[PDB]
Amino acid sequence: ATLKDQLIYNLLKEEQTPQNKITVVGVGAVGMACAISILMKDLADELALVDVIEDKLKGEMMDLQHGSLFLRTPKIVSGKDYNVTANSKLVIITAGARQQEGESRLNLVQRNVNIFKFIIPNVVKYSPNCKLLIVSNPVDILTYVAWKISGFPKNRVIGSGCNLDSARFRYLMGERLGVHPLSCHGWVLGEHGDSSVPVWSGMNVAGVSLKTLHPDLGTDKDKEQWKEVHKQVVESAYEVIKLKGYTSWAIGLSVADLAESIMKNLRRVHPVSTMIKGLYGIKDDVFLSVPCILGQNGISDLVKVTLTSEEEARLKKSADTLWGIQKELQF
Amino acid sequence: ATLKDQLIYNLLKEEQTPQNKITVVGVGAVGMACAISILMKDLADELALVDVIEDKLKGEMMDLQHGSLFLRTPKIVSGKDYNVTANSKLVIITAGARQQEGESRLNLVQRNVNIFKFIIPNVVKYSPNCKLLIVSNPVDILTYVAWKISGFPKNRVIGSGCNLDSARFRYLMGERLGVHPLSCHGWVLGEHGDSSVPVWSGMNVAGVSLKTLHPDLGTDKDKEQWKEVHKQVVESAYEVIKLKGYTSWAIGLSVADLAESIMKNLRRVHPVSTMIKGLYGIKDDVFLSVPCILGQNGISDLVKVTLTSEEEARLKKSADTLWGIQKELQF
Amino acid sequence: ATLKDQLIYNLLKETPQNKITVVGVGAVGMACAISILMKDLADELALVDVIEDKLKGEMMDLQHGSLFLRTPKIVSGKDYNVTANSKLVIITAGARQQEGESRLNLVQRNVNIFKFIIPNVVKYSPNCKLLIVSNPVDILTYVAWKISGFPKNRVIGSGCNLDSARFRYLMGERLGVHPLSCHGWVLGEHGDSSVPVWSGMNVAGVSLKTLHPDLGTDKDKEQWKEVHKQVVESAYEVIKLKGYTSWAIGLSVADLAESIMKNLRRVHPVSTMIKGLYGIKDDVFLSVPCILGQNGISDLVKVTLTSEEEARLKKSADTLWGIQKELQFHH
Amino acid sequence: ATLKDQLIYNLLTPQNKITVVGVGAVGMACAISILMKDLADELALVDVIEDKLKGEMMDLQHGSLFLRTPKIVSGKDYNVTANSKLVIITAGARQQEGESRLNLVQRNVNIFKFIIPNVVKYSPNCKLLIVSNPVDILTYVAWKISGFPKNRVIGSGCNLDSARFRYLMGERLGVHPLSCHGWVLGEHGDSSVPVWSGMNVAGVSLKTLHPDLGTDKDKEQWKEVHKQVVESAYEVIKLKGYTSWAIGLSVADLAESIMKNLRRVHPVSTMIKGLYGIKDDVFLSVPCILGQNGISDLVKVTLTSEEEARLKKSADTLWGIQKELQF
Ligand SMILES: NS(=O)(=O)c1ccc(Cc2c(-c3ccc(F)c(-c4ccc(Oc5[nH]nnc5C(=O)O)cc4)c3)nn(-c3nc(C(=O)O)cs3)c2CC2CC2)cc1F
Ligand SMILES: NS(=O)(=O)c1ccc(Cc2c(-c3ccc(F)c(-c4ccc(Oc5[nH]nnc5C(=O)O)cc4)c3)nn(-c3nc(C(=O)O)cs3)c2CC2CC2)cc1F
Ligand SMILES: NS(=O)(=O)c1ccc(Cc2c(-c3ccc(F)c(-c4ccc(Oc5[nH]nnc5C(=O)O)cc4)c3)nn(-c3nc(C(=O)O)cs3)c2CC2CC2)cc1F
Ligand SMILES: NS(=O)(=O)c1ccc(Cc2c(-c3ccc(F)c(-c4ccc(Oc5[nH]nnc5C(=O)O)cc4)c3)nn(-c3nc(C(=O)O)cs3)c2CC2CC2)cc1F
Ligand SMILES: NC(=O)C1=CN([C@@H]2O[C@H](COP(=O)(O)OP(=O)(O)OC[C@H]3O[C@@H](n4cnc5c(N)ncnc54)[C@H](O)[C@@H]3O)[C@@H](O)[C@H]2O)C=CC1
Ligand SMILES: NC(=O)C1=CN([C@@H]2O[C@H](COP(=O)(O)OP(=O)(O)OC[C@H]3O[C@@H](n4cnc5c(N)ncnc54)[C@H](O)[C@@H]3O)[C@@H](O)[C@H]2O)C=CC1
Ligand SMILES: NC(=O)C1=CN([C@@H]2O[C@H](COP(=O)(O)OP(=O)(O)OC[C@H]3O[C@@H](n4cnc5c(N)ncnc54)[C@H](O)[C@@H]3O)[C@@H](O)[C@H]2O)C=CC1
Ligand SMILES: NC(=O)C1=CN([C@@H]2O[C@H](COP(=O)(O)OP(=O)(O)OC[C@H]3O[C@@H](n4cnc5c(N)ncnc54)[C@H](O)[C@@H]3O)[C@@H](O)[C@H]2O)C=CC1
Repeated sequence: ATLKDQLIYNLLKEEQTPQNKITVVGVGAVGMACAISILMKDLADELALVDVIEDKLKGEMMDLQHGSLFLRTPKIVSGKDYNVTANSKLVIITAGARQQEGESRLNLVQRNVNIFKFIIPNVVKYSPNCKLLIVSNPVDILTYVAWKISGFPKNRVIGSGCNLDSARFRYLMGERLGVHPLSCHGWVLGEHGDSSVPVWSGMNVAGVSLKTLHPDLGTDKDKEQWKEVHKQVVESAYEVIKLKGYTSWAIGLSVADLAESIMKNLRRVHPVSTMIKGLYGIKDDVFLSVPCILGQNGISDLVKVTLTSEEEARLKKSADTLWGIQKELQF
Repeated sequence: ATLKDQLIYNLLKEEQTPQNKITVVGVGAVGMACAISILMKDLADELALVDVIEDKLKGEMMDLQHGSLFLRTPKIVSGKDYNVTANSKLVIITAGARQQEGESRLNLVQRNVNIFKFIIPNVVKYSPNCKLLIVSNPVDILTYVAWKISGFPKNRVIGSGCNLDSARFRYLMGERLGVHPLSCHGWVLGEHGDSSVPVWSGMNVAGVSLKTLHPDLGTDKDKEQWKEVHKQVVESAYEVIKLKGYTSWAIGLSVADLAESIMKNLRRVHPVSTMIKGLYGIKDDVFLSVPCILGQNGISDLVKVTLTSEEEARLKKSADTLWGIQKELQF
Repeated sequence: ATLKDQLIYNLLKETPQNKITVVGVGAVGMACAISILMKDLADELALVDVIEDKLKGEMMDLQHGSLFLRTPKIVSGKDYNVTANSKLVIITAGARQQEGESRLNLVQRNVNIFKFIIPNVVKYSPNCKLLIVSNPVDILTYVAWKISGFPKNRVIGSGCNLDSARFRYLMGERLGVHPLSCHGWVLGEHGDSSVPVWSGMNVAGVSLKTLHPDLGTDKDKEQWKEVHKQVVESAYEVIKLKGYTSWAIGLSVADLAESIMKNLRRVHPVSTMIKGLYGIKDDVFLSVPCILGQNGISDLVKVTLTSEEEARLKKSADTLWGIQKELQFHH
Repeated sequence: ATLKDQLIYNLLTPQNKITVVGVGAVGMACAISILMKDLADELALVDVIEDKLKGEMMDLQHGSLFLRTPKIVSGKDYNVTANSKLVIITAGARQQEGESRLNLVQRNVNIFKFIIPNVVKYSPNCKLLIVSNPVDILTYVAWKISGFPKNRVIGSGCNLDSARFRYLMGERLGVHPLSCHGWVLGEHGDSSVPVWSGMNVAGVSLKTLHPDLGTDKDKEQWKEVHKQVVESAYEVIKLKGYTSWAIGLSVADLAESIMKNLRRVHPVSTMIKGLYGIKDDVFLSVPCILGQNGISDLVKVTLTSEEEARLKKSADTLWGIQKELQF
């Protein structure tokens, strides 16, 4: 007989479903940073990669496979066909179009909508019960798009949203105070990037309100210019894009953090993009980052943060802008 | 007073030495994969990045820094100046030239020698007691080069060598047997890549010699073609390079594995590139992969593998070829 | 409304996906529990015992450490409804040896405990894997198989996984090498009658037996037999010194659990139904190297034994069948 | 030659050493938690009971295959503790029937009289992490006997009390304790102070949403959460005879911040003379920044008059006991 059969007596032919499967759709720098972070945190018994670029897809799958000795994730698979994604608990969408010279920003969005038109129904056919974690920008709009196309309930369609913006805020806060970001608390809500809202009232170390110690916190009067911390949350992202061409490491770690809460049913609170119609006087179908409880059914609950009238007004304006763009999209 | 001073009462000024510092020189795909793997395994209290490309360097450092909330490595620093590398326990060189159109292979090696001429003396000035882990290709030759330029004792100059080749071997072994690579034992020794030597006599699951069960193992008459496993160790590396343009994830994980043994003083046995003059009838100053015991002083010991005359001959030929190339290099 | 309802908007009313039960919260069960919690192998840990105060106190002590763990549900009770939907159920329950009590009486008392435990485990987790730790472990694994009616893939004894770990510790002390890099198998019975397979002892795939043919014989000037004597004697020594063993078995069980819960297909020396091998004709469980994954034991490795090694297993099988015939329970 | 020499050609101080003094249930829970978090390259155990000590060391050693801590040693001689970055004291006397509580304290002082100078001789630069009860008093005792600066003498303090608070908070809100923020300060156990003003999820003040929070009028009885912080500890002691797992995990958390220089903020017991109107040499839990030099910095928490009053009373009570102790 074969060497395998001389060495190994088989007890069962059984094939068996994967119990903790994650799919990443889009194997650019962002998708692969999600993949390595997820592999290094042991969140999956099976990792499936999907892309349209066959060579990049196969090469990334093989490079990870060659590291199997150093991992505890026993099955890594890839393909263009969504049958490789079957029975995923969680499917992370990092797929996007590359901006072309001589193209409007609405056209870039529409091109990402058309990608979602192909991706989302295929994901749903093979993993009807999965949670969808949307990373692709524009992330708040494309989370809406994935919800509409999927027909999933809102608990199972999640945008990565302000989880990274909040992590940057805490890094910068930590540098100012000489304290680890874990111990520096502070929330950025609403839109990912330029229009994000820093909730100054929630900024604390050891439950000590910085706003209470320093009432000028987050105003133009402020002698220490704490507003510059939130400006750097937006600008440092543009800075990394200008300096290396894209961001990967921080978003990959952020997504692995959301994946951890979902796969282990932790019910930790993260600022992610959820369907917010009914709150802060928003009457339209838009996704914005508020603090949500993440577990095995996706978003089970969200935290109603006490905002100032000004903070409430910024979210209403964001909802108006997002509904305006959403009405102009073709499904 | 300032918000910091209202919130935080300082007890002590002077900030001491880092106790578990790692430097990565070269922030390409390989250096950054080493960095993320090291960060995700908590092997360092301080990670220093060095490159010549200031924008890429700063951008990569900032991208990692933005992830600090998700890591347990409190200090991430970068610069062109080697003062940022001061007091490193371990310094990983992933710095290399990009092959030019029309450039000869000897010229590419000499250009990497000239990079080492700048890097190594600067590394030594700021971390005179560090272990050097050489990753840059050609890795066996450049480990020799780093030893000569550094003046370090041979215990503290290590090539990543066949640790990755051995991991690929075990991956492929595992696919054939339906067994995790951790439980599939097999050694690839000598040169990294094309001229690596599979030691068929050491291939085992649970201490059961595959060679003893199947004496044709690793010969041309073999009906199961086990030689194809070692062919794929070389060919799969070229395949990933063809498919994505380079390899990163597997080498990053391999280097983090060596770093773990060194930083934690594990005295695990790894196939790494060490100065092998005096063994297997090699009379020249060459570095080849044999199984070494790795700990806090680098290579303390090496394992004397019983080789066939053919296996011994392949290492002698590798030593001759490496000494031939080495005497043609200019310091 | 309530503080909860002012703070949190609920989206959905709330099954565990990765549940582990430990039956018996003695020193052994609790060492298994802390090891499992510290390796993040479960989303739910259930504890069962007959001593309600000890059980509740241990559950509460673990719960109070929740902040430092990533296992969001810890539950206990004497009622097996708390064990419902376990992937894996670890039996560490046992009677305390009395002065003057016969060996057969101790075994029968543990059989009577299994008479209550096993059918209750099966009712609430009909698809679980059973990991039997309670001594005598090879006999009680047989007992659990017969009472459960489970197929043999889903009934596993911890067996010689600990004996093999002790062997490698001792091997490592003699060679100055980490136990991870010291390979050596103890098979057959847990404890006194265990068989060291000298032929499989290797570092880096180098046979110690081939280098030193006296290895494991009485002629041996270095007395390597003393390594296997210490595998048995060091266990008795720890029992004499602290009254019991806990930490090593806890870590060993967490290692098996890791392979099962993550479907790793790593090879461990565990106790499996071995009728049909090495000329054994009776229904006995002995430790051979098994492939562990999500369906329990999928495959065995057929180790090449000497006639002497084969004879020791046959004698063990005869002794175990002799004791098994004298036990009272229904299948 | 020997098999070792046939197999291995030889070519050629611990960097991250932790000592645990006292190998009861508490010391060994600290040890397993530290081993399972990879915080040490060397673990040293010390006790006075030589057989228990040797047995515990051997049991851990037998698990080496499953660990990444390559050297585990024990002995009654403090030479095994040489060059420790961190030394955790879980050593203590067992309460005797009819023995007074001041006598139990003095007996623990006499144990520290032997332990602390030996620890200092072999690891003059170590951080001392004091766990033994009464923890705030015995931290003072270790500081006085050691002559160490206050940055390098740390009590485990309210790190565990704060973890219990967050567990209970989490059960009430259906949220992971990681995401439930709340601080217990001052004395470990009975006289601990819950800072209601800092209780938050996602930076949302529970006090602001529900101003009765932590008053007796409160219809939801949130004070019961802090009552359970104290009572649940007594409950575990009544049910299993002692606590081990939660304190072990808590100490591993402090050790992680110290060994990796994280500068995370923990409620640990530090020398508080000069702060919150305390005028005596006493150790109480306030939020401290922990790193490779021990406590580098304190967070100055804004307390209510009532919270401030509880700490000042604790300082008075602790100084009263401390002036009656014999060195
Ligand atoms: N709330 S929202 O969904 O609508 C939304 C709007 C805009 C952005 C900006 C944006 C884009 C992004 C890409 C593609 C796009 F097409 C758009 C976009 C921009 C503007 C749009 O609306 C219009 N602009 N001009 N005309 C229009 C219109 O359609 O009317 C639409 C899309 C943004 N990516 N991206 C990245 N972030 C990172 C990181 O590391 O944090 C790396 S990249 C960022 C954030 C930037 C770093 C700070 C992120 C968001 F989530
Ligand atoms: N023992 S050695 O140090 O001398 C040595 C020789 C050759 C190589 C081949 C090589 C090179 C490599 C790069 C740059 C170079 F300049 C050379 C090289 C080739 C030939 C050289 O010298 C000559 N020999 N005979 N004539 C000549 C000549 O000078 O023309 C010198 C350098 C190789 N990279 N590289 C990579 N590996 C990976 C991965 O994932 O495993 C990704 S890339 C590989 C391995 C191959 C993919 C499998 C790896 C080695 F380690
Ligand atoms: N293959 S087998 O199932 O039959 C079997 C037999 C004997 C033992 C011995 C044994 C027992 C043990 C307890 C209670 C028992 F009742 C028995 C037992 C053994 C054999 C019996 O056989 C008989 N029944 N009736 N007559 C006989 C007879 O002897 O002829 C009955 C009870 C063992 N515990 N135990 C522990 N190990 C550790 C540790 O850390 O390694 C901690 S404790 C050990 C191992 C010893 C330290 C090295 C472990 C085994 F797995
Ligand atoms: N801040 S302090 O240093 O002064 C101090 C005082 C009292 C205690 C109480 C205490 C003791 C403890 C043991 C021995 C003792 F001797 C004392 C003690 C009590 C009162 C004393 O003072 C007096 N005795 N008689 N009169 C007086 C006086 O007031 O003058 C002295 C010692 C407590 N252990 N212990 C444990 N905790 C746990 C756990 O998991 O949390 C497990 S055990 C606990 C905490 C309680 C379970 C919740 C913990 C502390 F930190
Ligand atoms: N949410 C956040 O905070 C952040 C989001 N991002 C977003 O992540 C996305 C990806 O960024 P990068 O990886 O750098 O981009 P990239 O362009 O490198 O990769 C996107 C990938 O999507 C693939 N793709 C396109 N159409 C596809 C289809 N139909 N099916 C499958 N795959 C398809 C492409 O082939 C490509 O590999 C972008 O939208 C980016 O803005 C980036 C950083 C942070
Ligand atoms: N030993 C092994 O098993 C493997 C080794 N490698 C080697 O790793 C090296 C890097 O690979 P990639 O990341 O793909 O290359 P890359 O070309 O993307 O990056 C190398 C980096 O070195 C930098 N550099 C050049 N001169 C420098 C100097 N004087 N000081 C500091 N930095 C300097 C460059 O700026 C560049 O960022 C290559 O030599 C490659 O062959 C890669 C695969 C496996
Ligand atoms: N397989 C191995 O390598 C090893 C096995 N062991 C075995 O582990 C077992 C436990 O060891 P220790 O924890 O030291 O024992 P222990 O006597 O301290 O605790 C055993 C626990 O079983 C509980 N128990 C008894 N009847 C029960 C029932 N009907 N349902 C549920 N729980 C029940 C007891 O109440 C007790 O809490 C022993 O049989 C021992 O021989 C221990 C060492 C190594
Ligand atoms: N700070 C906190 O939050 C908590 C503190 N603890 C404290 O932990 C301590 C230990 O608790 P257990 O392990 O249950 O106690 P235990 O009495 O079982 O163990 C204490 C050990 O100290 C040893 N010891 C006594 N004198 C010694 C000396 N001169 N040198 C070295 N070792 C010596 C004893 O031999 C014994 O093994 C107690 O003080 C307890 O109150 C307990 C839980 C929580």
